[PDB]
Amino acid sequence: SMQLNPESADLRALAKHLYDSYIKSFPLTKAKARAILTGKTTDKSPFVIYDMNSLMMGEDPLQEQSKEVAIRIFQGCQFRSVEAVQEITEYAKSIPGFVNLDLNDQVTLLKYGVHEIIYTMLASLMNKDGVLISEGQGFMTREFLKSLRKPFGDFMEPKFEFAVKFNALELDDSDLAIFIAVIILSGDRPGLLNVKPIEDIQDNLLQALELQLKLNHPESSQLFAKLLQKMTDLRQIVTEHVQLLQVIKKT
Amino acid sequence: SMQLNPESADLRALAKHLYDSYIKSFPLTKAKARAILTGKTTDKSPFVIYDMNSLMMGEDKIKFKHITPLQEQSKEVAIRIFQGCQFRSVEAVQEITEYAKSIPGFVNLDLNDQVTLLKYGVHEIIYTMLASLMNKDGVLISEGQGFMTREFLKSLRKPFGDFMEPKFEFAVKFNALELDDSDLAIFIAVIILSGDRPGLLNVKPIEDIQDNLLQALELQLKLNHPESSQLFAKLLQKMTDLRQIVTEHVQLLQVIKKTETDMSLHPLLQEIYKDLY
Ligand SMILES: Cc1cccc(Nc2cc(Cl)nc(SCC(=O)O)n2)c1C
Ligand SMILES: Cc1cccc(Nc2cc(Cl)nc(SCC(=O)O)n2)c1C
Repeated sequence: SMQLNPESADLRALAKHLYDSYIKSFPLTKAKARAILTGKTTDKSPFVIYDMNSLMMGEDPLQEQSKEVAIRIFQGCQFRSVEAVQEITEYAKSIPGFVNLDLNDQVTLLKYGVHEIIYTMLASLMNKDGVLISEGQGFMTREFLKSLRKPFGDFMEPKFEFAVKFNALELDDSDLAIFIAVIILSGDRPGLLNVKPIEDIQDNLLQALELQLKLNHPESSQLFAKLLQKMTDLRQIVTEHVQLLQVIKKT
Repeated sequence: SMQLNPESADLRALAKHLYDSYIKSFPLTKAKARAILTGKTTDKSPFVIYDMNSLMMGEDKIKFKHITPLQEQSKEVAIRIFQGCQFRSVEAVQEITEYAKSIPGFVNLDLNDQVTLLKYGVHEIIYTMLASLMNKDGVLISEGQGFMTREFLKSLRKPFGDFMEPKFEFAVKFNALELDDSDLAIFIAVIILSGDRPGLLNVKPIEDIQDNLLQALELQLKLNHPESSQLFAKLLQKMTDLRQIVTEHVQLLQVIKKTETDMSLHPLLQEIYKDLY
C-alpha cells in the first residue's frame, strides 16, 4: 500500500515531466506505432516489403550505392541509428540533474546507453510479423530480413526475439519514458568519474518507475523486477550486435 | 505496506527453508567470515600472506587441503596460487550444486536444464560469495585459515596480477549493500533459476519458480533492511554486473589457457640464463 504525500506527488511530477519530454523527442511513439500495426489510423498505410519484388517497388549518397539489397538495407538501419542518437540525446538533456554532470560522464552514459534505448524502442515498432520503418511509412517483414545473405540475415532476429518477450510486458509511453531514463543514468558504465551523483538520480528514477508501474499495471506480478531483468537482456544483445558489426566491418 | 496472510507466510517459510539449506551447504558463511575479518572470534587466527616471505611461511603453516599433485608443482608463485583458486572453485561447485538441490521445484526440472542453469550460474555465485570473504585489504582462503592481501595478488606477474582485482572491485560495491546470509540465500537461488540461459528447453517452469523467489526476496529485503532505498532494484542491477564480470573472467582464463606451459618455464629458463651468462 502507498500514501498520496509530498514524496509520491514529486515522483508523479517527475514522471509527467519525462513523458512530456519523450513526446517532444520521439515523433513515432508506441501508441502511434500500435495504431498503425493494428490498422486503426488511416493516417499511415505503410507499404509492406515482404520480398525482392516489394523491396524494389518499396524504395520508389551516390558512391555507397550498392547492387546487393542487403547493403542498401543495412545503410538504412545505419542512417536511422544516427537519427535515433539525436532523439535520445535530446531526451537525455530533459532528465533533471543530467546536464549538471561532468560533460565527460554525459558523453559516457550516452555512449553505452544509445544501443540499449534503440533496441528498447525498436520493440515499440515491432510485432510477430516485422518492424515499422521510415516513421511508419514502410513495414519490413521478419522473414524477409531473415532471408538476406549471411551474415546480414542474422542482424535483426535477436531484436525480434527480445521484442516478443519485452512487448509481453505491455508497457506504454509513460512506462517507457522512465525506463529509458533509468537506462541512461547507469552507474556501472566504464570510465565515469563521478558515480555517486548519477546513482542518486537513478535512485529517484527507480522510485518514479516503481510508483508508475504500480499505478499503471494493477494486474501485474513483479513487473518492476521483470522490467529490471530486461536491462540484463539488453547488455547481452548489445554485445552480440557489436560482435556482428565487427564481422560485417571486416568483410 | 504489507499484510501478514497465508501468501506472506509461505514466502517467509520459503526464505527460512533456503537459509537452513545455505547453512548446510556453505560451511563458511558471511557472519562467520565477518567475525574473522574483524578479529572477534579467537577460533580462527588466519595467517596473513602479504609478500613472498609470508607466502613461503604460508604454504607450510596452512595445510591448504588442496594438495597440488606432484607433476603440476611449479616454482612460479603465480602458478601455485592460481591452482589454489582452481581447486577451491571445483569445491565451490559441489557446495552450490548441494544448495541448488534444496530449491523447491529445481529437481522436478529436465536433468538437461538442471545442468545448464548450474553451468552458467556457478561463476555468478562464486563472485557473490567471494565478496562474503573479502574486505578492503584482501580475501579469506582455506576456510578462514589464511588471508591473502589485495596488493599481494596485484603484485603477481601479468596476467595473474589482474585475476582477482575485478572480484575486489565488485566486492567493494556489493559489500556496501550490507547483505546478510538470509538475504544472500534467496539472491543466490534467484541467480540459479535464470530463464535466459542458452540451451534451456523448458523456460516457463524455471520462470515460475524465479517469480516466487523474487517475491520471497522483495519481502526479505523489506523486512530485513528498513532503512534502505530501492535495495531490491540495486540487488537486481548487480545480477547485470555479474554477467559482464563473468565475461571478463572467462576471457582472462582463455589468455592464461593459451600461454600456461609458457609461463611456468620462465623459472627453469632464468636458471639456464644465470648459469650460462
Ligand atoms: C530504413 C530501415 C531499414 C531497416 C530497418 C530499419 N530500422 C532500424 C534499424 C536499427 Cl538498427 N535501428 C533503428 S532505430 C528504431 C527507432 O527507434 O525508430 N531502426 C530502418 C529504419
Ligand atoms: C589460494 C587462493 C588464493 C586466492 C583466492 C582463493 N579463493 C577463491 C578463489 C576462487 Cl576463483 N573462488 C573462490 S570461491 C570463494 C568461497 O566461497 O570460498 N575462492 C584461494 C583459495
